[PDB]
Amino acid sequence: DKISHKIDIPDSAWTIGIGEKFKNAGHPNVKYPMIDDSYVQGAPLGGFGAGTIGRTYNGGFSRWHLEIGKNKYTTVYANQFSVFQKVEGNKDGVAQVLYAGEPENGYLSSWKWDYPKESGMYYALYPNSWYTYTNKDLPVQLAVKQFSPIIPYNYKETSYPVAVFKWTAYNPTNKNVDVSIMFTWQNMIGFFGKQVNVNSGNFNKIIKDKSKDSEIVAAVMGNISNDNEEWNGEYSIGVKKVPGVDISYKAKFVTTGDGSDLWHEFSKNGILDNKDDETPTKQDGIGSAIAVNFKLQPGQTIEVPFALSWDLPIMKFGGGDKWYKMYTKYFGKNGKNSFAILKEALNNYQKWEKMIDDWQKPILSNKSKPDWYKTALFNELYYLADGGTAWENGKVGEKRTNNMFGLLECFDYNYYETLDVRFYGSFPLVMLWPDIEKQVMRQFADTINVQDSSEFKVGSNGAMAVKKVQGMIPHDLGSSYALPWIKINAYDWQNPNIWKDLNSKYVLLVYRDYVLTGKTDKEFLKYTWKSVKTALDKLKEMDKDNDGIPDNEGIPDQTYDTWSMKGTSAYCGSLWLAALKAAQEIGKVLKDNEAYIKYNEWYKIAQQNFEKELWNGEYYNFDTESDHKDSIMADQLAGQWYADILRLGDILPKDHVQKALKKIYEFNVMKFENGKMGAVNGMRPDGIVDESDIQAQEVWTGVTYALASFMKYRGMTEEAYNTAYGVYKMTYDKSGKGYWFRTPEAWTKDGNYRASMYMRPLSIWSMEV
Ligand SMILES: OC[C@@H]1[C@@H](O)[C@H](O)[C@@H](O)c2[nH]cc[n+]21
Ligand SMILES: [Ca+2]
Repeated sequence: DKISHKIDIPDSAWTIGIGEKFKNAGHPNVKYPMIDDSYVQGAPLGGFGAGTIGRTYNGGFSRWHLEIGKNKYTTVYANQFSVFQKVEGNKDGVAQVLYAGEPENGYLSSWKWDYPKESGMYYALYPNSWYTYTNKDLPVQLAVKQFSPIIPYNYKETSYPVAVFKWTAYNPTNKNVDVSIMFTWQNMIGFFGKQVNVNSGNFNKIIKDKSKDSEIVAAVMGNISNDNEEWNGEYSIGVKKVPGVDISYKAKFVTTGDGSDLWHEFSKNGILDNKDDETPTKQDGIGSAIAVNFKLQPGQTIEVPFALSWDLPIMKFGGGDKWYKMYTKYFGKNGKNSFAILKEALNNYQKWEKMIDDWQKPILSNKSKPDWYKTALFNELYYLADGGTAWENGKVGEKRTNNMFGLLECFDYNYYETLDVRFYGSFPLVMLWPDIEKQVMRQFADTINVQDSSEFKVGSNGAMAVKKVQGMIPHDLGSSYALPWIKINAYDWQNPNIWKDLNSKYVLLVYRDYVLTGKTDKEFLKYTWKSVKTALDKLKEMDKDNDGIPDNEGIPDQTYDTWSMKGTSAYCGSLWLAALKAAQEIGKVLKDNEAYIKYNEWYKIAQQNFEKELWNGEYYNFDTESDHKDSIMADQLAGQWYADILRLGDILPKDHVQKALKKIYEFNVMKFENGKMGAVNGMRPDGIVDESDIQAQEVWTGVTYALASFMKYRGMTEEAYNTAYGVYKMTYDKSGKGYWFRTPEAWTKDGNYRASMYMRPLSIWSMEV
């Protein structure tokens, strides 16, 4: 490996060998079908709301999130980079697809598949990833850096449906070597969203953009239809000329054939036919190829950038609504703009690299933090793009000031912005994209007094319940299978209108968003104030014994949606205390004296009774009325965790908080698989895991990272990082279960999981407050 020194990969990048088999992989531990796409994954490409494409560590374009809200795992085999090399003096060269695998059927059988093992590495530090190719039959060593311009405090480039592939080639040998790099792509119009005739009318064209000191050559893969529909648009691949390289291309090869129409050209001398051909296809799948060829002398390095764009302007949801995607603000809505997007990337990628370096540098340059922590901190952010992210720039046929946004809970539970989860998972948005975060919270504010009296069947018990109650915050803002932003509370396993955490978490999120953006946004507090007061006032009505605290009802009426709480719970009780303190402070800021007084009065009574009912001398009891009320809950003081972040001070005595945190580390962490797997949710005082429900026996990745944050703020530095390390290990390490780029909600002691690709573990960013 002589190529590593010619590029700059951070030591904290996650690494794996190209073609590596992983032996320890976890699988779902639930009874009904659940997504398991395997451990062959990678860091995604694509901006927020753009649709994303997961290119795996084996080189394949395999995890398709281009249909917004859906996860489709299938390798499109025509989509590849390939290499040709010939040493000066030899009669033949060699050609090789850079993919550690082969197609299942006979399509593209002429291509040279099965990139060999132990011949290259994959590296990832989101939004960047890299491959190196160090192969005994490839004298010239190659590397690529791939990325999309995902940039904090930037709402423009961050939305773009584009990826850059910056290649570096170096000749460590003593002979001249001719080298070609080829990018192939299938015309994927019709891959989704088209009910019949899926390739019909697809056609490819070549764009040559020549202007002084610039030549770009690109293929634009579109359809002859000018219809404005979810399925229609364009893909483009292309390359920018640099000194010492020539460009060749092939506009049309057949993907549903043996591929020799292309490969016979590339494998001979690494140079394509430059054949333009705009003939549309009928049944056959078609693709395009863009290549560069150059000669490298001994010791010579060259850099060449390729790019990929996709202009699919319209997203359609299952309930029928069609919306334009955010990037259309910058490039247009007609779906004929892929080249413009590609060109912007090829002409500005060096600037984008620097912008990414500039935001990663403060963390990467901090030598007090271990590299493993940096690996997790950056790579967990994959989910902001990969989470079915929807970001609208108008309803088709409809202009407003704001652009609505939604991140999925996950794909198995296809709900936008699940609020009990975003309480944990939204830290990166408030910290890095706060205008999105505040927009999402205003979306929730607007729903507070919505009332939908139609009824739905509650999954857990079969009872009928009202869809949406006035004054109750919704669980979620809908499903991609239905109508995001329009039809809320798609979730139906429990009735969220009686949940005891949503209204308090809503208030805490509002105040968090004010505090963590500088305590300056009075306008945001003003916008949300009526909803805050309404939310707390409605929750107070659920106090059934006048102890000043809402009563959990002996069912799962909060985020642990199969784990029953009854009476005053540590979890919901502490959230309530903190929400009351937050509302007091908002009242002060807004000069609402009567609100300050009322919430102060409720706070003092509730605080006294919380302490009386639950403090047992060592920790706070799970609740006051359950069968295992004395279980040690990992999340027992979630309200105090948020109070620390919001700078609301002590809601409970410092000494008792410290004892409780120490107890949690001693038990829920250290007595669970020797503290190497995170914090199990519920542990009995005898040090055996609580078996009352499956959720008690689960480690929740987002709960554990948030607990680590809590410990860290409280000066329990070793405990904090040790607790978080188990989550990192299970997700990324060779000794873990292979969950990189699909961090799940939960695992059990055997390491098997529930709900991969989950929002909650984005809470690792609470460790950076
Ligand atoms: O894992 C627990 C989570 C809950 O916290 C969410 O509120 C809910 O939408 C849901 N559905 C399935 C699983 N879950
Ligand atoms: Ca009560």
